[PDB]
Amino acid sequence: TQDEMKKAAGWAALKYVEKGSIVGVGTGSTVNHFIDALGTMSEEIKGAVSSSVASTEKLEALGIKIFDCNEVASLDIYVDGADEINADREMIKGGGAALTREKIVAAIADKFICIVDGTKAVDVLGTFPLPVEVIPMARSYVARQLVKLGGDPCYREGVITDNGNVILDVYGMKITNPKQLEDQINAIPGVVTVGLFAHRGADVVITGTPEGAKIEE
Amino acid sequence: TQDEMKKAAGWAALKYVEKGSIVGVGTGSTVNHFIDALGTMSEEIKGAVSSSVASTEKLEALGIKIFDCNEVASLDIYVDGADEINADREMIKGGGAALTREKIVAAIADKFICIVDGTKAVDVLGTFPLPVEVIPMARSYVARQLVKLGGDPCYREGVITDNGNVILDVYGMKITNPKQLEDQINAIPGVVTVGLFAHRGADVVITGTPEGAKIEE
Ligand SMILES: O=C(CO)[C@H](O)[C@H](O)COP(=O)(O)O
Ligand SMILES: O=C(CO)[C@H](O)[C@H](O)COP(=O)(O)O
Repeated sequence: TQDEMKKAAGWAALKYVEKGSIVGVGTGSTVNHFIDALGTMSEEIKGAVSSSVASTEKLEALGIKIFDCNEVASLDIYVDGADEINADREMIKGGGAALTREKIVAAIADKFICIVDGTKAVDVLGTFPLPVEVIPMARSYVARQLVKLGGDPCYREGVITDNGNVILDVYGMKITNPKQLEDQINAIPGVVTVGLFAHRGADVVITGTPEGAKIEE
Repeated sequence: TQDEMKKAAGWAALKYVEKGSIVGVGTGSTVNHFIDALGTMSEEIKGAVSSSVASTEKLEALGIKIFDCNEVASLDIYVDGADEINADREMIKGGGAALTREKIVAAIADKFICIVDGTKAVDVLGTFPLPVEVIPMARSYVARQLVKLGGDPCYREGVITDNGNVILDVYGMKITNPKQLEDQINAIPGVVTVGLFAHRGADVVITGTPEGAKIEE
């Protein structure tokens, strides 16, 4: 879209931030704008948990206390973007962000508020390549296993995750049963995290639009 | 029980080694006797893939070439001990070994040869604590989910894995559906690897008995 639909979206999420709460925050241009609105009410927020280095440092600057996951038993909400989202509110995530961090913070939060522009909604997950984080000694193993499942895995070379794992971006899948494929990939030895958020998906999906931001609760 | 028994199981495994092959080798006292056996055949095999730092050293001193998992497309056999093993040949492993390492070599290998003394076979898995490797930031969350599954997770403090992950040793479970439980744990965000070898269990079980090795196939 334009930076303004993203921004319309990001600011519409501020309405789920209640007083005295600790806010799950994700990462991305759309969440950027959400962090901008969150700063306008820093005084009635206990603080935040972020799955992103950029967001954390931005929350800090704004004087928002940062929590770690092990300090909390739950989050009320986690606000975050998606790579793709289907009509069942299942998503591909982690293409351009810390996949493992996201999926953990999302797991701990009660409500997932997905904030997105017009380009993320799809009927069938998979045109956007699915990321899988992989123990490096297992990389060729996992790739073979992803092939068998009807993917074409491409090793994201020259980079690792903060933990030192590698990433395979899997192309060419027609992910008609995301919950199944999550299970299948999660069961391959050497898999760390898969970027299918199917068992746990979006709860509220906010889309940026020319005029304003449509909310699907 | 006795090392004589462990020794008996270890040497009994030599029989499964093909001239010219690259052998999957595991860890432990029983495995060391197998490494002894492999030695008497050094100049005749191609090399070994090891799941163990101590086993790697031992193979090297026999002049056996070390291959990494990324270097092979498969392994013929993987010979390894287990912490517990049921009548369905499903195993708890990783208790005092490189959990993730073992599960990956085990996945890549065609036949898993489990060498044990009399003390490893159990009726129901779970008296020995189930090791789960966990992303640090996920530890409390994953612990809370394992409790929901009927376990009492105990954080193995002072140590991390190679990967820099932590270990939860999970006591108190009656693991009467190992395939199911491995599915449930594998699907908790923040889990890296669980010490249930259930979907891929042992193909051959060698037990050292008071009356020689005994082979269950
Ligand atoms: O890569 C994904 C998560 O890793 C997301 O789609 C992205 O990080 C955030 O969305 P956007 O930049 O479109 O607002
Ligand atoms: O591969 C290791 C996993 O914990 C162990 O060494 C194996 O389970 C046990 O065999 P042994 O009783 O001789 O050590």
